Amino acid sequence: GIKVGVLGAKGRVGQTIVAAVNESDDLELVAEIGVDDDLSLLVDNGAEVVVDFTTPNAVMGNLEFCINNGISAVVGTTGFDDARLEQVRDWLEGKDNVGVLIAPNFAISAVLTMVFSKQAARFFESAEVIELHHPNKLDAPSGTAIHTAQGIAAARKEAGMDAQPDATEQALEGSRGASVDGIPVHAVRMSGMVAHEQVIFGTQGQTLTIKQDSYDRNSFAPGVLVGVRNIAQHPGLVVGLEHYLGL
Amino acid sequence: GIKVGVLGAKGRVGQTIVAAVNESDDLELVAEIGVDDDLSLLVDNGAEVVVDFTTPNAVMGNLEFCINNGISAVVGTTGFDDARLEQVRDWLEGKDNVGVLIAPNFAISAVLTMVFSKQAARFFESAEVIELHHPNKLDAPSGTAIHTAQGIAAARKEAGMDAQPDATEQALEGSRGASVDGIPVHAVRMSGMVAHEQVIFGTQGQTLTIKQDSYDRNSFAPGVLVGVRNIAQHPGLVVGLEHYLGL
Amino acid sequence: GIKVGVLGAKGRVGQTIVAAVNESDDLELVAEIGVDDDLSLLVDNGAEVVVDFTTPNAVMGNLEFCINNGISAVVGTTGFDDARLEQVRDWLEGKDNVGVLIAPNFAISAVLTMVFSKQAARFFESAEVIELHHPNKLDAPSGTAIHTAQGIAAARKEAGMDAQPDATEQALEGSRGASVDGIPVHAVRMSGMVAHEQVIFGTQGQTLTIKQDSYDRNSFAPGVLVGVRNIAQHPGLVVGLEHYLGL
Amino acid sequence: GIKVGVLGAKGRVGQTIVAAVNESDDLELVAEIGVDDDLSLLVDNGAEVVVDFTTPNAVMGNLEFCINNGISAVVGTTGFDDARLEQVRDWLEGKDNVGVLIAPNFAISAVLTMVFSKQAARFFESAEVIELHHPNKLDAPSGTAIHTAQGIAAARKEAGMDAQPDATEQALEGSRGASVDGIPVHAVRMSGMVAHEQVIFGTQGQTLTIKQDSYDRNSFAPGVLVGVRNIAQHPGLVVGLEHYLGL
Ligand SMILES: NC(=O)c1ccc[n+]([C@@H]2O[C@H](COP(=O)([O-])OP(=O)(O)OC[C@H]3O[C@@H](n4cnc5c(N)ncnc54)[C@H](OP(=O)(O)O)[C@@H]3O)[C@@H](O)[C@H]2O)c1
Ligand SMILES: NC(=O)c1ccc[n+]([C@@H]2O[C@H](COP(=O)([O-])OP(=O)(O)OC[C@H]3O[C@@H](n4cnc5c(N)ncnc54)[C@H](OP(=O)(O)O)[C@@H]3O)[C@@H](O)[C@H]2O)c1
Ligand SMILES: NC(=O)c1ccc[n+]([C@@H]2O[C@H](COP(=O)([O-])OP(=O)(O)OC[C@H]3O[C@@H](n4cnc5c(N)ncnc54)[C@H](OP(=O)(O)O)[C@@H]3O)[C@@H](O)[C@H]2O)c1
Ligand SMILES: NC(=O)c1ccc[n+]([C@@H]2O[C@H](COP(=O)([O-])OP(=O)(O)OC[C@H]3O[C@@H](n4cnc5c(N)ncnc54)[C@H](OP(=O)(O)O)[C@@H]3O)[C@@H](O)[C@H]2O)c1
Repeated sequence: GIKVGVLGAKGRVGQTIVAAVNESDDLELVAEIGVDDDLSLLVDNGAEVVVDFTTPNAVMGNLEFCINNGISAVVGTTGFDDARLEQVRDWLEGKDNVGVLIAPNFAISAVLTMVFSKQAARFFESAEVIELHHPNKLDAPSGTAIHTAQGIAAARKEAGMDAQPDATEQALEGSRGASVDGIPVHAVRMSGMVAHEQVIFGTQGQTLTIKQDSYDRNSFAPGVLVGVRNIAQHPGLVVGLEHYLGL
Repeated sequence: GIKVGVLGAKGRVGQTIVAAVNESDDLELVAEIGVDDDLSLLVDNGAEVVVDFTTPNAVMGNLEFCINNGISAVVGTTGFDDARLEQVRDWLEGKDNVGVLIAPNFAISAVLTMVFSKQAARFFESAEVIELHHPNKLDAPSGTAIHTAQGIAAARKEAGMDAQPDATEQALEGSRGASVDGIPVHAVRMSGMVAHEQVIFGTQGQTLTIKQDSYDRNSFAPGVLVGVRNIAQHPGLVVGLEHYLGL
Repeated sequence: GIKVGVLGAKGRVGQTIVAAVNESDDLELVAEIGVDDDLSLLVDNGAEVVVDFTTPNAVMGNLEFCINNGISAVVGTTGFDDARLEQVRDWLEGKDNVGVLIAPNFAISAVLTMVFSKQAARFFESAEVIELHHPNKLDAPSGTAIHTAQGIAAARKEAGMDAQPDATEQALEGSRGASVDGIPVHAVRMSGMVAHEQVIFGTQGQTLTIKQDSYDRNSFAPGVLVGVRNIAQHPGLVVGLEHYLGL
Repeated sequence: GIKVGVLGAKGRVGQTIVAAVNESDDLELVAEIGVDDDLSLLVDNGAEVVVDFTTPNAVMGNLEFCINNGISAVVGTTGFDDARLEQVRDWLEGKDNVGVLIAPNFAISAVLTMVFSKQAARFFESAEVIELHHPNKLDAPSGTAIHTAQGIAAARKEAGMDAQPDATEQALEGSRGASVDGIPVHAVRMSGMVAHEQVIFGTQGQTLTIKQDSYDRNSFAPGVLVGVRNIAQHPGLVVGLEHYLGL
């Protein structure tokens, strides 16, 4: 008895959420809204939480409906700049029984990787990020690797640390990665692979590495279920799955 | 200007602490007590924190001296059962300017590995620990791997989770590791290696792995310096380096 | 202009071979035989090599047809005990223009892993095999890990080596893996994973590890194309993809 | 009863060879020549193989002596350009009982890594090299990583392969490594680490990785003992430890 609706129920990601919800013991799928269905269906079937993987063009309207009918929302749809977040916050004002989670990344293991990398960064002199993807990826490095590096660098700055140890004299071009706020980032492009990351931290005598591996590109359901299960404790707007992790 | 003394200054680990202290910018080595030197030296030279890597036979006396002369202490020496911890706590009663840290493990990367493994364990169905050591190691699995497994299992229990997914019918003896509170633990014994650990967590579509690697057996100084630097914020007795990590 | 037929063209594996053949520049798909089609189609369309992923019940008949019409064959279908191999060898007697490759494993990376593990084993004192699979796998350890261990052990015996270094006193049950001809084998069962193997070899100061990773269970086409491309240099029966690798 | 002399017996590497020889069962240390000892000692004590880790200034004289007294030689000393190799070959002419091995790298695991990388390269579309070292290393990438990349690229060219798959549009500077004959090479500089390499190969559905790890910088003895043990089967000059591996 969490009654759950899914917007974008027939999309690439939405299907996996319908499946996940059907497998669970505690969640009941009361509505599957695709592009042509009225949202009033969520009201009728008494949805309490909704999960949204739709489009940037649809999501603000739908979200406004949900919030205005008292339904909490777990939103994976992208496109949320500051102005849009300010819009969601404005709608939520004075509504203590409604929560919204906007998570630009729902891959629970990518998220824990960023969280743990930030916590570790205080304690090690050296930090590098290696990212590996299928060779059709256009952008290098990946957005996740850029974010991870920026998080480490902000952690290091907050702890007042030095920039890092390195005796390299005239490294060849490219050998030392892309420098992102002082953190080397290396991007590997490899047939057979999907999406992977390694953060390697180093200090006297030892290292710590945090590795993230996706064996396929449609594994958002564990993160989304963390959202659905916990949103009743997070009234108002929360941005980022990390804030639901209880860390 | 943290004036620091080292007890066991000539021992295997103590030397590395003397070195580390000498390299630093903020810590001044005012005393190096070996087995035949009076501890009053710490009083004379105005030691404020002491670091102890001595023996279980020496440490209680020395610690009692330090605490009774108002010197805080960072203790790596082993042998601290409950009764001994109760003794240290009794001595510290009503002494708001004295801190003691007793850390059964000062390898900052082993410690962060246990901490992060506990935090991650809520979120993944599968969890296994692989530990790898030089082949002269007597005990298998390692104490660190046992502790890590017990921490994961306590985390899982606290989150009310199931025991883990596995369709294995009549696994061969030994193939699935040693079960430690329900967590498989595999011990590899390998020439060339030192001490290494991997915690692998798994859920739909993805994994997270935390790897610890020691490239040699005398890398306790980063953890100990975390102790020395922070003990002024931890009056009383703290047991475990994790509690100094600000997590 | 290698004209290629595929038997089992509509099966799980056969489809991937049809696809691969269609993508190539040098191979022309002249026939796709499923269960209800006459094999004479291969003769009509002038097939020169055939690829077989069918069933153990079909394969001997089909293969006999191919060989008797002078068509060479790359066979992935399983079920080939000694008596069946002796049957294939008997049919091939005195037929210098016909080749058959029977490969119990067509995953080019699993095969190179076994080959390289055998070659390395002479030179290292320590050798262990770690295998990791999705947690629905029934058998532990995997057949590939068993074969890999047996290959290492045969290599070691051939080089007259000792059994391996290890100071372990009363290891806990299961901690040291399943012993397979003296090689420890550890099986990890992990949500998110597919099929992976690591062979770790160790000696003074160093290790060598060979890792195999499958990101999905339908990646036999690279190996099969090695077969199709090279079978014209391997008249007669060859068993095992390794013998086509030019090593 | 292989009587063995060591030139440079008191040097960093020579000591480890003296140790190794003393531990063995089959080799007898009959001479330890340092800088001030006559080489005639090798003749007196009936040395049959000599191991040389000295200096580029000493080695040609010493080697000429050894060869002219019929003693075979396993030479790790560096400095051997073509002209010097031509000199060694000239001295060895018509001397069927004398062998010399000049090995620019004696780390058995680095060598097997290059050998296996060359053999694998025919079969995979994607190939990258990641190298990791202590952060005092001056040069990036490492010489071993450069050599490994050049070997892969020569293998690929010999097999007539394409250059590699990659959809990357305007990668950031440095993100894709240093291109070495078309093979990406990434150099990581990390406190705690020693010297490590990974060659990652990729094709549809799968990868193969070969990892080399040194846990300390003085692990040449296994390779050198391969030399000493086998040199009696390699009369004349051989350059490179790989040629002694029986591959
Ligand atoms: N971690 C993350 O946060 C994460 C991960 C993956 C994807 N995403 C984002 O999630 C969104 C969906 O991605 P996807 O890969 O699932 O795309 P998709 O397969 O295109 O699915 C979008 C679905 O929403 C439906 N839709 C459009 N307007 C709608 C409306 N008003 N009400 C209900 N359904 C509507 C679509 O139907 P029509 O075809 O008729 O429009 C389609 O089934 C994208 O913005 C993507 O960027 C986020
Ligand atoms: N992570 C950890 O918390 C961690 C890590 C490593 C080691 N340890 C522990 O730390 C302790 C030391 O280990 P180690 O490897 O450094 O051993 P060690 O090399 O034997 O050093 C012990 C040193 O303490 C000296 N000593 C003995 N009694 C003393 C006294 N009353 N005052 C001052 N010095 C005294 C010894 O001198 P003498 O030879 O005259 O006795 C020796 O130099 C051990 O208990 C070990 O178990 C803990
Ligand atoms: N590395 C390896 O060597 C490797 C890897 C994977 C699989 N295999 C083996 O390859 C075989 C096929 O596996 P799979 O997963 O592709 O199984 P599958 O999906 O069942 O495919 C078998 C196909 O063969 C067809 N078939 C049956 N009899 C036939 C005939 N006389 N002529 C032509 N087609 C016929 C089947 O049609 P019907 O449904 O009408 O029978 C079906 O399309 C199995 O033996 C499996 O063990 C080997
Ligand atoms: N894989 C490889 O092939 C590999 C690996 C490591 C090192 N190396 C090379 O091996 C060589 C030695 O390196 P290392 O680190 O051992 O250097 P090292 O510690 O300087 O040792 C050189 C030794 O040779 C002695 N020596 C000099 N001239 C001699 C002579 N005529 N006869 C006998 N001994 C003599 C030196 O004594 P003095 O101090 O009096 O000169 C010293 O003990 C270097 O060229 C290094 O580049 C190669």
